[PDB]
Amino acid sequence: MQILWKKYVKENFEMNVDECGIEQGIPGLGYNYEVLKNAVIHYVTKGYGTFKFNGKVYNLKQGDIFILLKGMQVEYVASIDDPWEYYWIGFSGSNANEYLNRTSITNSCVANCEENSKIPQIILNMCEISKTYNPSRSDDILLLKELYSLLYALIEEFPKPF
Amino acid sequence: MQILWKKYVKENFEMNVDECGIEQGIPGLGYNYEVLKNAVIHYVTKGYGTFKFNGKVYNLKQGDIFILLKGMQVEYVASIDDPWEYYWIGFSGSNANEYLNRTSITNSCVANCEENSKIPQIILNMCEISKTYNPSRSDDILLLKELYSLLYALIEEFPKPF
Ligand SMILES: OC[C@H]1O[C@@H](O[C@@H]2[C@@H](CO)O[C@](O)(CO)[C@H]2O)[C@H](O)[C@@H](O)[C@H]1O
Ligand SMILES: OC[C@H]1O[C@@H](O[C@@H]2[C@@H](CO)O[C@](O)(CO)[C@H]2O)[C@H](O)[C@@H](O)[C@H]1O
Repeated sequence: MQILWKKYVKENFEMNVDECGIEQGIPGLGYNYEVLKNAVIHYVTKGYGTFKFNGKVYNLKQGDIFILLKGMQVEYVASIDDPWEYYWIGFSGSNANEYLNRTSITNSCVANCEENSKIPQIILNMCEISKTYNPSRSDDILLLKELYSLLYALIEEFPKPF
Repeated sequence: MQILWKKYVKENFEMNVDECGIEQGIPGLGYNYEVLKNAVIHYVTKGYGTFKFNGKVYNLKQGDIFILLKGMQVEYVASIDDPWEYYWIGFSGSNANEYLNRTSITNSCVANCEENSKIPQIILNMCEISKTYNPSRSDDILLLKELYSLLYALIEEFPKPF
């Protein structure tokens, strides 16, 4: 089951944080579905698992990212021996979708974070904020700041040629 | 004229950077008008000047901020002896206006930045980006990130009671 699964209302249409999650996988179990949500970025924090999309089978580990986009038919399953933990951010909006088309990550939907990547700290920080989300303390502003930082970081580290 | 006056298109309606500017005042000169723009925050980087609004006359210096909001009848004039330089960010959107109403700044429209304030480096950084604005290098994402940071910093340092 899920250590964290915060679902937010879809009140913004340029940029919206839809949900933030942490899941420790159960060995040999996962998910097989057509993605309904706009976009969901997963960061693998430990263990191993497999991501299956368009006939390709990726063996992923700590440091790896995979992104689910609306309409993708996907399967992602924790390793029997050493099941992954992943953090995820679900997001949407017209700006979000324009910025995703500026990164090479949306071609294969998988990447590996370099040693000094800014992406892991942003995703971990959004999940931390989500645990005690308080809009009256302006956590809503902070999550949006962090989502703009995340998409900037994806384009910096995984650019499409100009 | 102005050291910098970058005007942006109004493409976003939840959160939008309208313009960024730097102006070195000429002694005893400035502006007297009804504000048409949504919101414009000014940060005084050098010198002295006066801000007149709603019968009150404020003598401002380095560290001070004043905010122009749509419909305010205002006058702001550089000191005869030591004329101010100010940096300004013009912004708009439904989210921007909701966040401004979580700050105590929007009644008097004047404040002083504390020694450790995060506000000065955000405003200076937005103006620096504006000098060589390149959307193809995703400067548009970075300006929006910085505007969310600015509004978060205003609420943190100038909160309305909860
Ligand atoms: O959205 C990311 C999360 O997705 C969860 O899987 C859900 C599946 C089956 O329960 O059905 C959806 O609701 C379809 O939208 C999915 O969100 C995973 O269990 C999470 O681990 C996480 O990947
Ligand atoms: O918006 C902030 C800037 O305002 C400029 O003043 C302009 C006056 C000119 O009388 O008319 C407007 O266009 C009406 O919206 C103003 O923007 C100042 O010259 C700048 O220094 C800056 O404060």
